[PDB]
Amino acid sequence: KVLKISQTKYEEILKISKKYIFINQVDKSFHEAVDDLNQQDFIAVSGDGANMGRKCKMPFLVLSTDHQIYIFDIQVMQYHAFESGLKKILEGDSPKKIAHDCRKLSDCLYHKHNVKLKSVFDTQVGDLIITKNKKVTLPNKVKSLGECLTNYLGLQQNTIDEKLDIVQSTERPLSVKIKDSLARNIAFLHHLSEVINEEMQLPFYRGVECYIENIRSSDDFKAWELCGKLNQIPKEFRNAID
Amino acid sequence: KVLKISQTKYEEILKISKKYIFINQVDKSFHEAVDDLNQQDFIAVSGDGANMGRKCKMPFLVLSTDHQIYIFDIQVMQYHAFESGLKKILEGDSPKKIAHDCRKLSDCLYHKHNVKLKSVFDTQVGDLIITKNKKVTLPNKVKSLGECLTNYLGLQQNTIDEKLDIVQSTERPLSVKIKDSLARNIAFLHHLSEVINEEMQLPFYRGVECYIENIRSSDDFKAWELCGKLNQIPKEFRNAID
Repeated sequence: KVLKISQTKYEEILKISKKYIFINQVDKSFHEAVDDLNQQDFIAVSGDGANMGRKCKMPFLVLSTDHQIYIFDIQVMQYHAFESGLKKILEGDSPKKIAHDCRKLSDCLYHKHNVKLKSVFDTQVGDLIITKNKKVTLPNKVKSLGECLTNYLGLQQNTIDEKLDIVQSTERPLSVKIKDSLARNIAFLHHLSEVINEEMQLPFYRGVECYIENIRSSDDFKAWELCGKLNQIPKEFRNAID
Repeated sequence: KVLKISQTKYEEILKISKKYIFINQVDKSFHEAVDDLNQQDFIAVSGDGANMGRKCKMPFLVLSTDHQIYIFDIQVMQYHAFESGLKKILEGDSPKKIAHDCRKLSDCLYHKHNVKLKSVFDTQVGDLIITKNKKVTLPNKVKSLGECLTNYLGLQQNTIDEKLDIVQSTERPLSVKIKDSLARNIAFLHHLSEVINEEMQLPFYRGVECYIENIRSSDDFKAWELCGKLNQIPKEFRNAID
C-alpha cells in the first residue's frame, strides 16, 4: 500500500510555496497572472477563504499553476477582479481547476461572487473513487486535504493549516503569516492531483499490461492452451488490477 | 443503460471503412502511411492476422488513424515492413495502440515478428473495468469486439467478420472481399475506444459534478446544514456515480 513523494520533488514544491505573488490591484502583475493561468491545461484553486459558503464573501482567492502560486486580494478588488479575468477562468471548460472538496467553494463563488464554477478535478472525489474501486464499498467518511497529503504523498499530518484566523483574514495589510500559510496550503495540490489521477487509472493500465504479457510470456504449451480459452479472463488479472 | 452511436457518425465511419489503402511494398505510400500514423496520439491495430498467436506469422497487419485505414501486406514485405517503421510504431510509448483483446497479437508479434508490443488502450480490458466498477464483481466471461460494438455503439451483432478464411488470407492477390472485411473490422475501433474511455471515467466526472452542485443548488437552510456535515459524502453521491 505505501506511497511517499520523492525528496527532490518535495523540495521543488517547498521552493514554490515561498515564491508566491500577492496581487491586490488590477495591475500589470494581475494581467501577467491571468495570462499565466490561461496558458495551462490545469490550474489549482484552494478552498481557503470560502469556508462559510454562501454565508460569506471571500477575503482572498488562491490560484496556482504548477510553477507559481497567486494570492488575489478579493476584499480589496471585489467584483473588479472577477470581471478582469478570474470569473472567466473559473467558469470555463478550460483550464480545469484542481480542488480538494470544492463544495463550499462552489457555493461561495456562486452566491457571493456570481461565479458558476465549472470543470474541476476534485482530489477528494478522486480519493472516493480510488477507495470505492479498491475496497468495493465506498466509505462513509471523506478525507481532508491533509489526510490525502498524508496517504498519497506521505506528508506529515498537520502540514495544512486548517483554521485560518477569521478576523486576521479580513484585516489589512494581510499578514505574512497568513500569506505563507495560504501558499503552503495550495502548493501540493498539483502533485496530489497527479498522483490521485494515476491511482484512479492504474487498475486499467495494469489490466492492459497483464493482457500484453499473459500469452507472450508463457511457454509454448501454456500459450496454446490460453489461445483456446480466450472468452475467459486471465487468471492473473484480478490480482494485477489491485 | 442504452448507448447508440449517432447516424451521422456511423456514416462518417462507414465511408472510411471503404477508403482503405493497401500497401504491399516499402514505397512512397508506405512512408506516407508511417508518417500519418506517427503524427497521431492514438492509432488502432486489429487482431486480424494473429489468430494463432506464436504458432503463425501474420499475413497482413491492419493499422489505422482516425481518418485512414491501412492494410500492410506482411506476407510479401516480411521483416522489411517492420524494420522500415512498423516495429517502432508498435514498440513505442507513443502512439498508443488501440486494440480489442491484444493477447494473441502481443504473442504473435513478439515470437514471429520480433516486435515487443507496448503502450496499448485495450477496449476489452476497458469493458472489464467498466463492468467491475458498475456491478462490483468482475464477470467471468469477456466480450468480443462484436459484442462490445453492440453494447457500446448499438451496432448489429454480426458486423464483425470473425472467421476470416485462413487459406484465402495466405493467397495472392489478396481478395477484395478479405480487404473490405479487414477494413470493416478495424473501422469502429477508434470510436469504440472513445466511448469506453468515457464510460470508465464517468463515475469520476459525475462525482465531481455532484460536488459542484451539492451545496450551490440547495436552499439556504440545507446549505448551512450541509456545511456542518462535510466529513460525510453527499447523500446523492452514490447515485450520481452509477
